[PDB]
Amino acid sequence: VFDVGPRYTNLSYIGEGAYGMVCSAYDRVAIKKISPFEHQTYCQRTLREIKILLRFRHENIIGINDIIRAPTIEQMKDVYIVQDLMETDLYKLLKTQHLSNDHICYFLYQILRGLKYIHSANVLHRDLKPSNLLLNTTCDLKICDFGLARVADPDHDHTGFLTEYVATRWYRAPEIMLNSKGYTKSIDIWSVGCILAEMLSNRPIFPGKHYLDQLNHILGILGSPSQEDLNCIINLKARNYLLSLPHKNKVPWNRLFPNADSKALDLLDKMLTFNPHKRIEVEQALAHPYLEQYYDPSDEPIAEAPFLPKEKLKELIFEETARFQP
Ligand SMILES: CS[C@@]1(C(=O)Nc2ccc3[nH]nc(-c4ccc(OC(C)C)nc4)c3c2)CCN(CC(=O)N2CC=C(c3ccc(-c4ncn(C)n4)cc3)CC2)C1
Repeated sequence: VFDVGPRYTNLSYIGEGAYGMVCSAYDRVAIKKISPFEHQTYCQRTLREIKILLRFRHENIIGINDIIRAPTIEQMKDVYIVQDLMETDLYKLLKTQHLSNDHICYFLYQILRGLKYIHSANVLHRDLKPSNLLLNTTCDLKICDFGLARVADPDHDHTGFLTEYVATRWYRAPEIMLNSKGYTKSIDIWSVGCILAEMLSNRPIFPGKHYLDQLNHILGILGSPSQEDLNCIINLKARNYLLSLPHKNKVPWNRLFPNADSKALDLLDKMLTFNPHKRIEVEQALAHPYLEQYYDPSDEPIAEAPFLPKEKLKELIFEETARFQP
C-alpha cells in the first residue's frame, strides 16, 4: 500500500530496508513509507530524521520536500517522506566501478562540505557509510539517513568497555568499543576515513565479522596504540585489554593502497587516527592539501544556529509534520 495522491503518481520500486520502502513518483521524486508507531525506538528515529532534515538546508544534505500523513493523530499510522530523487548510492557504485582519484577527491570534498554544515549545527550523523551517500550522473553527492543522529554532547561521551552500539559495524571508530558513546564529532570523521579507504580499493577497510572483531581489524592496521594514547583511554578494562595484546606494528598506508595519491593517504592517516582527540576535525580536513583544488571556506556554509513514551513521540511527529498539511 503506497497512498500518496493526489500530488504523486506512477510509482516504481527503488529499494527496501528496516525503515520501510522507497519508490520513485511523479510530482520525479523519491518517496519513502515509514510505519514506526508501534515502537518507541522507531518513533525516535523517525522524529530525528524529520526534525533535523527540516532544519537543514544544504546542497550536500538530502532535503525533505514534503511529508504525507493522516489529518489526525488517531488516523495516522504511516508517514511518507518525499525527497529529491537521485540515481544511485556510493555502495552500489563501488560494486560496479573503480573510481579515479579525481572522482574520489570530489566525492570526499562533498562529504566533508556537508559534514561541516552538520557539525556546525552541533549535530552528529553517526551512521556515515557508502549506502547513505546518494549520487547522480553530474556527480552531486547528498548525505542521507539521520535516524541515528544526535546533538553532540562531549561532556557525556563516556561509557564502559565493550558497550553495545547501534550504528553500522564496519564504520565504527575504535573508541566505540573502548570508552565512547559516539557523542562527539570525531565519531563521524572516523567513518569518513573508512569511506575514503573504501573508495580507494572498492573494499571495506575494516570488515569486522562481529563486535570485538571490529577492534581486531582496526588494531591490525593501525598497530598498537602509543603510551600517550593509552593514557587517554579512561577505562580500567580498556587499558588492561590493550596492555594485554602483543605489540603490533602499523601497516603502511602505501602497502594497503599502492596506487593511491600520496596526499589522499596523508589525509586518510589523519582521519583514521586512533586517539579521537588527535583526529583531524572537519574544517581541517577540508583545508588538507588533497582537497586544495576545491577548498573555499566562503562556499562551505554553516548552519544559522546550533541545535519519552511512543505515544508522546507520535504527538511530536504529528506536530513536526503539520506544516505540510493543506
Ligand atoms: C539511505 S536509505 C533512506 C533514504 O533516505 N533513502 C533515499 C532518500 C532519497 C532518495 N532519492 N533518491 C534515492 C535513490 C534513487 C535511486 C537509487 O538507486 C537505484 C539504482 C535504484 N538509490 C537511491 C533516495 C533514497 C531510506 C530511509 N531513510 C531514513 C529514514 O527515513 N528514517 C526515518 C525512519 C527510520 C527507521 C529505521 C528503522 C526502523 C525499523 N522498523 C523496524 N525495524 C527493524 N527497523 C523504522 C524506522 C530511520 C530514519 C534513509
